[PDB]
Amino acid sequence: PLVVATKPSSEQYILGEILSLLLEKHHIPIKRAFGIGGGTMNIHPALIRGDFDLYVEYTGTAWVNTLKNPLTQKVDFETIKKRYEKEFNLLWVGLLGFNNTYSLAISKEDAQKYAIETFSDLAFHSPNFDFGAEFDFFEREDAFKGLMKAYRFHFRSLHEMDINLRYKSFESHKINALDVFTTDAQIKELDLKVLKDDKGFFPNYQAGIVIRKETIKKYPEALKILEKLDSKINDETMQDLNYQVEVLKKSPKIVAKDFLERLGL
Ligand SMILES: C[N+](C)(C)[C@@H](Cc1c[nH]c(=S)[nH]1)C(=O)O
Repeated sequence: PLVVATKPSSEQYILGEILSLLLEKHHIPIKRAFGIGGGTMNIHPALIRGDFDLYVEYTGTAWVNTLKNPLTQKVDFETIKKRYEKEFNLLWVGLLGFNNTYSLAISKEDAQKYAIETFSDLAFHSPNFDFGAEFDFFEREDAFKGLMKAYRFHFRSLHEMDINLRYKSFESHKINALDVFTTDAQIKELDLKVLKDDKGFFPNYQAGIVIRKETIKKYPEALKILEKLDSKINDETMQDLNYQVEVLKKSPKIVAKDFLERLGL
């Protein structure tokens, strides 16, 4: 059977269940390998070697982490696809239609207190903030290392935690500034102030299905099926599905089932 992997986020579970249910509807055998610790850093090699068959990746993450390209070049999907096929024998099916990129968030009270609107504002007052993020945020060149080269933050403290504990650390006041994702249900849930990336540091993170070319060779129907999801999930749809899971307490499975029904797939 085809093994569908995801990163350990609610959004990735929704996408994984959408892929798994869609393939199961076409009688393709599926095994779920959800919430792989470390995300891409462990998904990418397992995909290359064949432990996994497909997952949903973001363009800018492949651009920096796997393709070894500099952030001085604009992320280019056609380049990503060509190099993935030539060097990795991997196929980007397409783009789902939405872009979940990095941002920075603080409490709205702190934003008003310190006149913080932009990333540079946060850096300017950073000695008054305890910043927290997931482990990989301090390792990827497109995350904290680049933010430090571009903005030179001097946070009072740094806290590394499991990716699913960040907002909880913010709620407990262990940290009072953190990295967020633009489609996170918790941005609205906690009424956070998301800062403006005034130097345009973070690239494009459009979500798309990455699948082994061997799997498409064995199952052309899987490619034909998965292309029906192309451009069917814009930013608002991803944000609402995540809201349905994290706020309305629906399971990722039920959210994916309802979405596929809505699409008529
Ligand atoms: C989707 N995203 C915002 C572009 C990040 C999120 C993420 C990074 N690492 C893990 S784990 N999750 C990514 O996958 O690079």
